[PDB]
Amino acid sequence: GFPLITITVRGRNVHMKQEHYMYLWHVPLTFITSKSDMVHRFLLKTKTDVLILPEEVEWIKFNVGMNGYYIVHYEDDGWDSLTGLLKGTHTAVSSNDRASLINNAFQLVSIGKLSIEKALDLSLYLKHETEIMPVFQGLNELIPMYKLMEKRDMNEVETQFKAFLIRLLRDLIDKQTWTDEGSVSERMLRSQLLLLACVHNYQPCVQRAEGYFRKWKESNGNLSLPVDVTLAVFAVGAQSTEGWDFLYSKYQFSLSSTEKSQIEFALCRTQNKEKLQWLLDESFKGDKIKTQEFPQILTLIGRNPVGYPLAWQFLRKNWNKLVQKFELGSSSIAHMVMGTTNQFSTRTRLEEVKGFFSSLKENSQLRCVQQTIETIEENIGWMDKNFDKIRVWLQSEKLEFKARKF
Amino acid sequence: GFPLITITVRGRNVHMKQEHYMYLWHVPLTFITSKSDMVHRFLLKTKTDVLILPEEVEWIKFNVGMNGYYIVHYEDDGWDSLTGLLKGTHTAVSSNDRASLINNAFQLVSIGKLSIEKALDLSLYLKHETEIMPVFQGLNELIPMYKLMEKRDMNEVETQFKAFLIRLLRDLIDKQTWTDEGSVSERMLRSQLLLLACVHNYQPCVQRAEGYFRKWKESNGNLSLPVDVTLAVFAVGAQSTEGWDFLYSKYQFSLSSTEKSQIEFALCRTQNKEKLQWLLDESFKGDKIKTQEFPQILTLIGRNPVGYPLAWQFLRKNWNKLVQKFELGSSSIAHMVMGTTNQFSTRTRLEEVKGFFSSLKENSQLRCVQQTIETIEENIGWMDKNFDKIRVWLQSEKLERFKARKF
Repeated sequence: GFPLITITVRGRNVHMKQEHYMYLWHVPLTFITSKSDMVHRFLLKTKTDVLILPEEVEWIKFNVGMNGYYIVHYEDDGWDSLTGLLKGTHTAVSSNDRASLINNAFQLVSIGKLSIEKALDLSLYLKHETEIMPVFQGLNELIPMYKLMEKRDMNEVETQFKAFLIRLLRDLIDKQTWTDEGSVSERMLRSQLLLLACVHNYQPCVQRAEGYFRKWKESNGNLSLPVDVTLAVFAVGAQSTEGWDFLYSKYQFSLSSTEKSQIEFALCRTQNKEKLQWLLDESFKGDKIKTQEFPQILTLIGRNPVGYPLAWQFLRKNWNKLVQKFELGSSSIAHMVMGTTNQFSTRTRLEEVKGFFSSLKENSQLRCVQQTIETIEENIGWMDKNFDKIRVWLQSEKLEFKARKF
Repeated sequence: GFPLITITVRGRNVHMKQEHYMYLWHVPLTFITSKSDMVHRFLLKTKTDVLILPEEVEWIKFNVGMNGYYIVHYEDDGWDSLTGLLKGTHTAVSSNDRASLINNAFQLVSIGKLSIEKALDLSLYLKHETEIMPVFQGLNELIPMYKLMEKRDMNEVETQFKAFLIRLLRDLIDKQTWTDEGSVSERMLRSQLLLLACVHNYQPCVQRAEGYFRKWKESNGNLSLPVDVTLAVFAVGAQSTEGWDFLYSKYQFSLSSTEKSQIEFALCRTQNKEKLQWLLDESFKGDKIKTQEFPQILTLIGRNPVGYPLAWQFLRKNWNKLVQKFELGSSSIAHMVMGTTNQFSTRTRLEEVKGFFSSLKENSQLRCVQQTIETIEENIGWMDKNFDKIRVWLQSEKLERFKARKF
């Protein structure tokens, strides 16, 4: 697997520990302190060892020093100290290292060495975060949580979770201009942030998008929408039947793959079950929309809150004809078999998914079929243990309790 | 010169046009489509002409019916269609056609009918590519890009470019066994892929190579390292001073030119400046190292990311003695005059090279000096146009690794 490092600070007595998770090597650990201006280095050669600082330290940040993925676990008392850093003056640690703390924190919740209550509490720091790197990495760990809830009988916890996610980014969403100015980095943030607010019924985005869509639609698609915003404008348009049929009527007349790809995303986010079924039938048949573009559709329908059973329902009835157009071993088959399944988190989808692929005889032993049964089993345990926690965490968070006064 | 053909498909209205770039003939264009089960053979006899297809088509692949080099330009809207082919089910078009699409795409970037942003996006399909010919032809167009960056003050984009280059082939790198099994095709892919991965600090190649080198080093060169692997093992070994001095000490005790040639590459990629300078002095004088091997050394020494100024500075100071040992007109001098220069891409290296050869009077008028001044002038324009673009392309690709995209 990958190397995992535990850190346990006790005053000025910095204990260390290495464990190559998922066994021993000479792990070069670096750290930075509230006191330190420079990077301190330590070559950890044993399972456990100890390092000592001159004075006690307000916060200790360990990153290893290799390439690729590694998780630095700071234990309970150390995570709390790091949280206070990112809440008061997060500019101390670097932009990319802030993302690293989030990746470590939330993936430790899955491993089991950290309760979700502490990771969710760390996420609350985003409210002041500006740089693109933590925002996406924060959005990187949070979206798969409610994506699993969509596939379950969970609407109140889902709607309260989705409002919470918008609550952190609300300050940043309202500052994003609806243009294509600034550097390439933030423009990626803009495009993806406007898409986020508008998808989650954030009124200042939707109403703003509908107005832009009207001016573009009523002009028969002749007004130059800025590129970054276009994703959100098209997404809200395809919700109505009138906007959807028109949105496709311009998909044909397009010779711009970027414009073509954004519409395709839009045409799949509709909660209409009749319109999506047609996208599957027509992209599969390969006349009005290319069969090449079918994976980029079966996937995004399988991620629709309402269209996820149709993608699963389409794959089972249309397995044999699909392998001739794509071939088992190809990446398209693999990408397709995962997108319709790897977000299920029930004790019944396990037999449904395992049962279907076992019956396929020699057509049952793909690396993508094994890789998805694992991620489903991971999701079952993750949800069965951490669901009730997110329910009560989101409760006790609305409370600002009206104290800090008395 | 070579013939270039542009194609513009609009529904079933496939427009084509011939232009012998760098003028008119009966160009036999053949093509295959998503619908087509049969090779179509349209004989293009005029500058521009049009043919009509029965049903609409998802993608059209054009080849010309001559041999040698030709570039098929598929226009902007048409290249996008072919990229989607090689990403979803690249097995549709042939192995050699996949290499052909890559060679044309990147060489169209130099001609100017294709932006670098789109060609680099086509390269992203390599991650699923297995066959050697596209892998090499992809490696053939990408490597000269950073070898121009090595000779310039470009380090963050260079390391970020090289990681991307390994990122594409990484999946294929991990499947290559460290043996001499499979066919010569698989062996050729193995040898150069391990050689490539190990060069770019790809740790899974380093750890396996360093361990192999020590066991070969500690056994005083008595255990038979697999031949394909040997290139990478020697390359990483010669980086340390301790590994270099020994690696040269076994160069002598060899009566095997294949083993002899592998060491030659290894001893030159070391970032040590003193050790390289000595290789130049001794190969030239001809006692420790043959004078025959000086060209095959001065060139690749000039190809070192850090040793390139020594080769160029050595060639200038040692011109006169070089003409007597090799003679102007011979191909060896030509190979030497190009290898130390043809990757410079500055407005000052151009005048530096032009200035040196002009001063030689009657000794200054070769085909290799003109052919290298041309490739230098080509490099200046290519970088001046496409450098800043690749900088932000590597930016906006790391962000294509966000995992939101589902919302």
